[PDB]
Amino acid sequence: DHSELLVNTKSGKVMGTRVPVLSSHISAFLGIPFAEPPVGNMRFRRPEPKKPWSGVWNASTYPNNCQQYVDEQFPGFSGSEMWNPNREMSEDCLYLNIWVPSPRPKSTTVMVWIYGGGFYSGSSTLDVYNGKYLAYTEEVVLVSLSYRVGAFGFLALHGSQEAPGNVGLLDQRMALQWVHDNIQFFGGDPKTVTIFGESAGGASVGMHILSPGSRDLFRRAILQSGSPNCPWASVSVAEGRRRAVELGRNLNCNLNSDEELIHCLREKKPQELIDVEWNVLPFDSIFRFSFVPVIDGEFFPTSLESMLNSGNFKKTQILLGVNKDEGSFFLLYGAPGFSKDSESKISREDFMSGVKLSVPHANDLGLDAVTLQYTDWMDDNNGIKNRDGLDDIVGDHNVICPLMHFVNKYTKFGNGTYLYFFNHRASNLVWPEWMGVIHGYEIEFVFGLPLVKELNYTAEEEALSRRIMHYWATFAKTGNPNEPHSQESKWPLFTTKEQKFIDLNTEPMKVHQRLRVQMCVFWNQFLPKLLNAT
Amino acid sequence: DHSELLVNTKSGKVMGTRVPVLSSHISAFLGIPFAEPPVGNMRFRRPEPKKPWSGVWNASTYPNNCQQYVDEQFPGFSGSEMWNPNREMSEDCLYLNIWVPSPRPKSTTVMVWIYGGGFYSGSSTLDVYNGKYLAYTEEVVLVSLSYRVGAFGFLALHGSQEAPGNVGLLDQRMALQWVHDNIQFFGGDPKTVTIFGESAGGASVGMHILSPGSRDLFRRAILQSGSPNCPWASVSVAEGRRRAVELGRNLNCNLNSDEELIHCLREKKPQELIDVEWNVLPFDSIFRFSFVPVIDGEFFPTSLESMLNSGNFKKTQILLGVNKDEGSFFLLYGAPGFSKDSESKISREDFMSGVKLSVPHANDLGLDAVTLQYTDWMDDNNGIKNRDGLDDIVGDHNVICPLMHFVNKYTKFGNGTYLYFFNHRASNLVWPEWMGVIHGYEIEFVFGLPLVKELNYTAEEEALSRRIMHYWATFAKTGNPNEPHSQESKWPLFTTKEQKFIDLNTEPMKVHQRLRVQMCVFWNQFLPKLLNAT
Ligand SMILES: *[C@@H]1O[C@H](CO)[C@@H](O[C@@H]2O[C@H](CO)[C@@H](O)[C@H](O)[C@H]2NC(C)=O)[C@H](O)[C@H]1NC(C)=O
Ligand SMILES: *[C@@H]1O[C@H](CO)[C@@H](O[C@@H]2O[C@H](CO)[C@@H](O)[C@H](O)[C@H]2NC(C)=O)[C@H](O)[C@H]1NC(C)=O
Ligand SMILES: *[C@@H]1O[C@H](CO)[C@@H](O)[C@H](O)[C@H]1NC(C)=O
Ligand SMILES: *[C@@H]1O[C@H](CO)[C@@H](O)[C@H](O)[C@H]1NC(C)=O
Ligand SMILES: CN1CC(=O)c2ccccc21
Ligand SMILES: CN1CC(=O)c2ccccc21
Repeated sequence: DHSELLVNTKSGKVMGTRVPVLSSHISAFLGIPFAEPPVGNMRFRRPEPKKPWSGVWNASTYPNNCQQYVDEQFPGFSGSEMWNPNREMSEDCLYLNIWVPSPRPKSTTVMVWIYGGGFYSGSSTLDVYNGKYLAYTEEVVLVSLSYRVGAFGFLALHGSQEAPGNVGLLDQRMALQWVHDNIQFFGGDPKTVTIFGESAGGASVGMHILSPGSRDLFRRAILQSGSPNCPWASVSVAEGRRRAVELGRNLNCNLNSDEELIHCLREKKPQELIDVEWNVLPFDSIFRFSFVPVIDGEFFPTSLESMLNSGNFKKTQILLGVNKDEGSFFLLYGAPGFSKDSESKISREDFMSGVKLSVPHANDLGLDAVTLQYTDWMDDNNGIKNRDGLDDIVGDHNVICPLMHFVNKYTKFGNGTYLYFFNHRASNLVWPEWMGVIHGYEIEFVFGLPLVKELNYTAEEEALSRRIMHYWATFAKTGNPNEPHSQESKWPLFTTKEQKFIDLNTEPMKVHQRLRVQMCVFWNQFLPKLLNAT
Repeated sequence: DHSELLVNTKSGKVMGTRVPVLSSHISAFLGIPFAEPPVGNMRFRRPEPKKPWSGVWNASTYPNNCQQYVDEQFPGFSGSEMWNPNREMSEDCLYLNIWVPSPRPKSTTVMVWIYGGGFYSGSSTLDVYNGKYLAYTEEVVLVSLSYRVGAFGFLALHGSQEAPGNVGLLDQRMALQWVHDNIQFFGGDPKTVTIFGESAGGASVGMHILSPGSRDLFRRAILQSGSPNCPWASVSVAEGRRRAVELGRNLNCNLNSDEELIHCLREKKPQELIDVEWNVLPFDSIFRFSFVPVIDGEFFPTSLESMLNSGNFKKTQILLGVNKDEGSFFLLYGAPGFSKDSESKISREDFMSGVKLSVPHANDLGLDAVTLQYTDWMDDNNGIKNRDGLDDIVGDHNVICPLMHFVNKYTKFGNGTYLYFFNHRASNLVWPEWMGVIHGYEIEFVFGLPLVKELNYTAEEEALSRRIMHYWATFAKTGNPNEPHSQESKWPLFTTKEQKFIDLNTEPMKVHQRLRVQMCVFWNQFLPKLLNAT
C-alpha cells in the first residue's frame, strides 16, 4: 500500500481524488466500474460482473449517465434541469461512486444511495446527490450506484433469457454485491450497509427487501417517497410483454418471435428507443412509466402483496416517509389547467379530466368515488380546492397510501419502523408556490446542500438538514435515528397499535398518528373492493 | 241560523262546543264525520262519502282513533305515550276536527293538519295536535283530519277493487274534499287551504301535491320531516301484493285468490291483523313499515321520480324542513346498543350492525361505502362518534336527503320554496340527551304548546313557538312566511342557484346554504349508482 487515495480491491487497484468540502477535505472514488458494459448483444441482458483489471483505475471523475429521456419541458430552468443527466449519456454506464472520510476509517457505517427517476431516468452524478457533505458531516462511507433505466433496464419478454426483465434491478444488486465484497478496503463495514433511495429508488430499496436474491447484501433500509407496491413501480409479465412488442411495432421490427424482436431492438441506436418509449403506455395517464420491474417469479417469487402478507421479506429496521405534495410535479407536466407560471386554479372540467388521468385503471363508478371523496360540495368551484384536491389524489394514490400499506404490513414482521412526513418548503425553491413541498425536495436536505452558504438556504434549513442527516446516519449505524441518551426530542417507533410518526420541518418535532388514514382506507381498502366488484 | 256553535253544512247541521284557550275562548267542532264508516265489507275499500244527516250532529267531543299498533315499549312514560291513541280505537274513525276563532270569521286562511306515524299509527286527537292555540293566536281556521293506517289503510292487492291500496290517502283526500266543500260555513276560505303534516303526514302532503286527483283541493303545502320520495313511504305493487299475501299467511288464510284472501282478512278482528303486521317486512330493518302507499298507476300515475323530473305535480308554494336528529328514535327502538336510560355509546360491532339495519337494501360494497362515509378513521372506537354517526345515517338516508332531493326537483317548477332546519332541543324533553332534536319535537312548537305556562317551557321557547306559528300562518295566508314590510330578519327564498335556508331555534336567525349537501350527494347520487352497478 502506498497512499490514502489508492485502494486495492478484488477487481484491481483504484485511484481516487481529494475533494474539498465545507473548509476541509475528503477522498472520492468516482466512476468505479462494477459490471461489464452492457452493450451490443448484452443490451437487455442481465449484467455480468466486471473483469478485474491490471494497473490503476483512474477514479477521479464522474462516469457517464445511462441512456435516458431528457426533460426539455423548461429549457435553462434549474428546477427541472437539476434532474437531468449532467454527463455524457452512454450504454456504458454501470459505475459507482464512493466518498470516504479523511483520514480513511477502518470499519465505518456505509450508506448506499439508489437514484429515483421513474425507472426511465436518473443519474448518480447529480449535484443534489453529491455524497461529500454527508460522508464528511456524519463520518459514513457514502456510495452511490447506477442502474440501467428505460427499456435498457426494464424491457421484459418473460421466458426469454436475452431480455428477461428486471435487469436494472439486477444492476443495483450487483453494485450491492461489489460493495459487500470490497467496501472493507475503503474503510467501510460491509456488515453495516444501509440502502437508501427516493421515489423509484425508494421502491427499488423495498424491492431488495423483498427479493431473496438481494436481502443478504445489506443490513438496513431507508425509503423516501417510494414503496415496492406503488401502482406505477411494477407490471405483470403479460403487460411487460405487450409493451415490448408495442415498442418493436413503433420501430418497424419483425414481431414473429422474441429472438426476432430482440435482435431488431438491439440494432437500434439508443435514442431511437427513447424517442418512442412513451408510446407504449396502455392508458392516457400520469405517474405511469413504460419500462418498470416485472413480477417475474424469480426476482419476485410471487405477487408483492402475497409476499407482504406472508412475511416473505427481509426482517430488519426501516426508516421511511413521504413529502406533503407528492403529486404536483406530475400534474404540472401532464394534466390540463396546470402551468408553471400561474397559480393553476382548476376548473371543474379540468378537475374531472385530472381524476381520469390520475386513476387510469378506473371505471366510471370508480371515478365518481374518487371525485366524491375529494370534492368539497359546499364549494365545488373553488379553483384552489380543486387544484389542491387533485394534488392530494395523485400523491395519496401513488406514493402515500401505497407506502402506508407497505408500512403496516412490514411492521407486523420487522424489527423496527421509523415514519416521517416531510413538510417544509425550501425557502429558495424555484418552482411555483402551488406545487408545495414537491416530490424530491427532501433529497437536498438528506444530502446536506443547505450547509453550503452559496446555495442560499436559511440558517433554520441548515439546522434541519443537519438534523436529518444525523437521523439518517445514526439510523444506518444503529437501527435507530435517535442518539442513545441524548436530550433531543425522540422520534418514536411506529407500531401496529399506535402508528406514530413525526413531521420533519424547521419547527419543534411534533408526533402524530395514523398518517392520512381516512384517504388511505379509501385507496387501500374501499376503491379496490369497488373496482373488483364492477 | 240560530248561534255561533251551530253550523249548517251540506252534510247537515253540526253543533260545536266553546273551548277556553290562553284566557280567552274559541269554537271547536270535534268529531265531524266525512266518510261512511269503513267497516265490514268496506274494510280495505276506498272510502264512500258520508250520507247527509237529519238533526244536529253533536260535535262537542273527540272521535275515536283508527285501529293501530300501540307503543308499550315504555309503559307510563310520557315521551312515548304522548303519541299513542288517547281515545278508544275503532274501524269507525273517519272524522275531522275544526277550531274556529270567536267571533266566527267570514273568509279566513285555513290550515289542514295530516298526522304522521309511519302510516301504521297516528291520531288527530293528541294533545300536541290541539289546534286551539294556533287557531286563536293566528286567526286561522284549523282543521285536523284522520285516515286509516296499517293494513286497514294500505293493504294493497293491485287489480282488485276490494283492496286496491292507497285507501288511507283516499281518506285524506275525502276530508280535503269536504273541507273544500264546507269550510266556507265555518268561516274559512276554501281558496286558501294549506295542507301541513309531519313525517308520514309530511310525505302524504307531498303525495297530494303529486297526485292529479288531489291537487285542486288545496292551495299550498307545508312538509315537516317528510317527503313523498322517502325510501319508507311507498312500495311497488308487486311488494304490496307480497306483503298482503304474507299477512294472510300469518292468519291461516286461503291464498288461492284475491277474493279468498280478502274475505279471510275481512273476517279477522282488528287486533289479529295488528298483532302480525310487523311479520311481513322483507328485511331486518329499521325505519320501515309494513303497509304504506303503493305506486299504483292511479293515485300516482308513474314513478315518483319520473313525476318529479317531468314537473308532473302541483305548482304552488311550499314550506318544508327537517330536525337535526331525525334518526334517534328508530335507533332507540330498533338497533342494538341504544337504550333509553344510557348515553348509548356504541361499539364498533353495534355500529356495523346498525348500518345493516339502516340500509336494508344494500349489498356489502354498499355497506362499506356507508361505513366509510360516516366513520372518523383517526378515532374509530369513539362510542359517541359511532352513536352520533349512526344517528346521522338514519336521518340522512330516511328524511333529510330524500327531502333535499324533493326540494331540488320541486323548486325547478314551483312558485316559491322556503326551507328550514329545526335544531332547538326543548328544555323539558323527557327523552335522554343523546337523542338530540328528535323526530316530531318541532310539532309542539308549531302547535303553540310553549305558550301554556303549566307545560314548563322557557320564555325563549314561547317566543320561538310564536315565531314559528306566525311563519306557518303567514305562509298559509300569503305564500310567504315573512310579513310584508316588517323589520324582522327575513326568511329568504330557497332557489336552485343559492339553495338558502334558515335555522329555527332560540338564537337570532342565521341563513345558510346547501343543507347537508356532502352527505346527500352520497345518498342521492353515489350510493344508488353503486347499488345499480353491482
Ligand atoms: C428486534 O429484535 C430483537 C431480537 O432479535 C429484540 O430484542 C429481543 O426482545 C425480546 C423480547 O423483548 C427478548 O426476549 C430478547 O432477549 C431480545 N433480544 C436481544 C438480543 O435483545 C427487539 O425487541 C426487536 N425490536 C423490535 C422493535 O421488535
Ligand atoms: C310565482 O308566480 C307568478 C306568476 O304567475 C310570478 O309573478 C310573475 O313574474 C313574472 C316574471 O318576473 C312577471 O312577468 C309577471 O308579471 C308576474 N306575474 C304576477 C301576477 O305578478 C312570480 O315570479 C312567481 N314567483 C316565483 C318565486 O317563482
Ligand atoms: C485521470 O484522468 C483525469 C481526466 O478525467 C485527469 O484530469 C487526471 O489528471 C488523471 N489522473 C491521473 C493521475 O491519471
Ligand atoms: C253531546 O254529548 C256529550 C257527550 O260526549 C255531552 O257531554 C254533551 O252534553 C252533549 N251535548 C248536547 C247538547 O247534545
Ligand atoms: C422529483 N424529482 C426526483 C426525481 O427523481 C425526479 C425525476 C424527474 C423529475 C423530478 C424528480
Ligand atoms: C316522532 N313522533 C312523531 C310521530 O309521528 C311519531 C310516531 C311514533 C313515535 C314518535 C313519533
